[PDB]
This record gives sequence, C-alpha cells and structure tokens, in this order.
Amino acid sequence: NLRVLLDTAIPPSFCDTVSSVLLDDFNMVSLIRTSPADSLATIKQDNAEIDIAITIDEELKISRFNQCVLGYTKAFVVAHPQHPLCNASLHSIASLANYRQISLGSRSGQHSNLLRPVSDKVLFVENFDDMLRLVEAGVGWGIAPHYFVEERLRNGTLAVLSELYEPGGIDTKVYCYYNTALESERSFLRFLESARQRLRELG
Amino acid sequence: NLRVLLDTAIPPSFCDTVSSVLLDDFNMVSLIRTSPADSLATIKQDNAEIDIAITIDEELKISRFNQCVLGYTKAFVVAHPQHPLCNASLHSIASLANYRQISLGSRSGQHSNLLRPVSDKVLFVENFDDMLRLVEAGVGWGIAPHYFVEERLRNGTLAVLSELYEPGGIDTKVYCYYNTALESERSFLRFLESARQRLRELG
Ligand SMILES: CCCCCc1nc(Cn2cnc3ccc(Cl)cc3c2=O)cs1
Ligand SMILES: CCCCCc1nc(Cn2cnc3ccc(Cl)cc3c2=O)cs1
Repeated sequence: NLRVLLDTAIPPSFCDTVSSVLLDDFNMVSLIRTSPADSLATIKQDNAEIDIAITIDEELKISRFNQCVLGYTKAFVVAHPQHPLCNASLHSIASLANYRQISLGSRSGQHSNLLRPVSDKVLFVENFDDMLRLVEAGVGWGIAPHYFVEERLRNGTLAVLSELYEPGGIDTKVYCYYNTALESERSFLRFLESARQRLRELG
Repeated sequence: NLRVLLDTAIPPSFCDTVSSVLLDDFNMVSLIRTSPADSLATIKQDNAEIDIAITIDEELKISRFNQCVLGYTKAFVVAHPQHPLCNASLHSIASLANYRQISLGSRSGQHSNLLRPVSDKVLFVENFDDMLRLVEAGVGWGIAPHYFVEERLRNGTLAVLSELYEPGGIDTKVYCYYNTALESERSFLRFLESARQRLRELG
C-alpha cells in the first residue's frame, strides 16, 4: 500500500500523470488532496503514514523525508477586473500590501515564507474555490494556480496583476517529498523519471 | 547617478545586457559585484545608496525597496569526480548533509533559507573561485552557478551531483530589488522590459 499526498495547487494534468505511472509498479495507491498550507504539516504527523507528497510548499529538511523537483507550474495574482489595481501599474504592485488579500489558511495557524500572506488586510480561506468566489466579488485579490483561473481570465470574469512582477505568471517548483526508505527501491526511481519525462512533455 | 548591485551568481551575459540597456537612458551608471550572501545585506545599509540590486537571494519585503523577477539562471551541486558521492545515487543526495560542504560566507554571519548551508560539516568562503578551488581538491562539494562550472565539467575536472534532485540543474529566479522611488519613472520600466526581453532571447 502506497499513500500519495497532492496539493490542490498541483494541476489535475500532473495528478493524471503521477496516478497512471504508479499503477505500473504499485498494487494499492491512495491519492490524498490537501491545501498547499497543510501539505508538509500533514506528512510530519507520523500516524498519517504518507510515503510521497507532491506540493509547491518548501521546507529545507524534514524527519524521515527527502526533497526533489518533479517540475514547474504557474500561478497568477488575480482580482475583480473592476478592482482599484486593475491598471496593474508598478505602484499597484507595491500597494498589494495595502489591499485586502484572500490568502489560504493553515490548520496549524502557521505558514511557510512562500504561502504566508503579504498584506496586513488578510481574509483566510481553506481552498482556491473559496478564494476566487471572494475575488470575483472584488472583496480582495489572491494568488491562485493557472489551471484554476485559465477559464475565468478568457471569460473576463477575472483580471491579472502579476505581469510586471513576473511576466508569463509566477513560476513555482513542484517538489516531491518521499519517505527516505524509497531512495534505494527502483519502483520509485522509475516513477520519478517517468513522471518528470511526461510532465516535461506537457511543458 | 544610478548605482546597480550584481551578484557574482548573475551570469556575465546578464551583466552585459543590464549595463548596455541602462546607458540608453542613464548618464552615470555604477556597477557593483557582491557575494549573493552580502547582496541584500548591502542595500539595507542606507549610506550604500544602492538604487537597483540584481541577486538570486530572496527576502519577502525590505524598507524602501520593491521586488520583481528579471529571469532564471542555473546552478549545479559539484564535487571532485573522485568524490565518494560521484555515483550521484539517490542515497548520496540525502548523504550530502553528512559530507563537507564549501558554502559562501556572510559578512553579517547570517544566511537566508536559500543560501544557508545544508550539511553540519561546512567550510565558508567569500566567492565561487575559492569554493571551486577547494571542491577541485575534493575537500568537499558546493553549489555554484552554471557559467562558473561549464568550463570544468566538459574538461572533466569537476562532476555534478544535482541531476536526481533537479534534472537540467537547479533553476534559480534572478530578482530585481529596485528603490521604491523608481516605480513611477519610465526610465526604469524601459530597462525592465528591455533587459527581460533580451534575457528571454538568451534562454
Ligand atoms: C507581486 C505579487 C506576487 C508576490 C507574492 C508571491 N507569492 C508567491 C508564493 N506563492 C503563493 N501562493 C501560491 C499559490 C499557488 C501557486 Cl501555484 C503558487 C503560489 C506561490 O508561489 C510567490 S510571489
Ligand atoms: C540536493 C542538493 C541541492 C540542495 C541545495 C540547494 N540549494 C539551493 C539554494 N541555492 C544555493 N546556492 C546557490 C548558488 C548559486 C546559484 Cl546560481 C543558485 C544557488 C541556489 O539556488 C537550492 S537547492
């Protein structure tokens, strides 16, 4: 039995590749969705017995676990098109720390440097659906994955703020935290190259 | 008079692009090399009167300054080809925390999460030249820029350890920390697009 954790931030394409590739070697394979804010929090509970975690969140070294880079995914800072910062000027990028941010909440109450909110006006949510509902209502701005907002951006229901910060959207390493045990086992090495080599063909 | 700080980690190609593009708008332009470990440390000294810093190092928010992404550069974990971890196995990646690392030193004694050493056996240096001299002598392993080790890798004087962690080498955002003042001035906006658009054509 293999237990795999996936961030809600991890595109559903990546999830399709991971899941497929594992069934070639593994007989029981349990997939588990988690807020990016609860990913590492979860694997560090020993009882939760997670073997692999695919998450965007970064923490240097963890008990029992090793890190590596599966690939890259995009993220945009999004607001209601009528949002004051809609012009997305270079002063507006500094003024994001002034305006209400709709940030992801941590069950642990604690955030990493990456996922910690930037502004003092913060309204926490559990998932990106809740985030974008509030952002569509112009209640604030938020940082969400590409696949979650591709739909709404073309439909014009949402606008981007991030282009002057990082043109093309904010590149984000998808990390693979694997139980130290698996490093020797070639079952995992197959999965890693295979998943990487497929995720590379998406890119 | 414009004062620009550049990391020793910033490729000399990037430096050629930055410097060129600035002279199109600016009449005095002072270029200043710094260890990645001393980049942010420097700009936060108010007397140093830095206007722009191009560095790989990351710190969320700084007094007087705004952040943005100029582009991406590569970095490899390198050792003497005869180094015990030469096989670069997945257990060897975990065992880097056991072996002597030749890390960059901070004049402030403090490191960011990014540039803080990983192993307990650490031998600090001021620059990548010192790092790679010691690494060629097999004294330890180190993390250095692509352009610094491209020469030695082909010549076989050095070996790579990083490929299982991140195939292709370790992607690293080149940040542009600019004095908040410049956000309005179109002189800077020209430079940013121009530098990005040229650094993109290198990629
Ligand atoms: C100028 C506005 C951008 C600064 C603020 C940033 N935030 C980050 C970290 N961050 C956070 N939330 C995410 C959610 C989803 C995804 Cl896919 C990525 C991320 C992410 O990178 C970087 S850059
Ligand atoms: C498995 C070995 C890799 C883990 C250890 C890492 N270290 C980092 C931060 N880091 C540090 N030193 C640099 C020097 C030069 C350049 Cl161009 C980049 C960097 C860098 O990213 C990431 S990954």
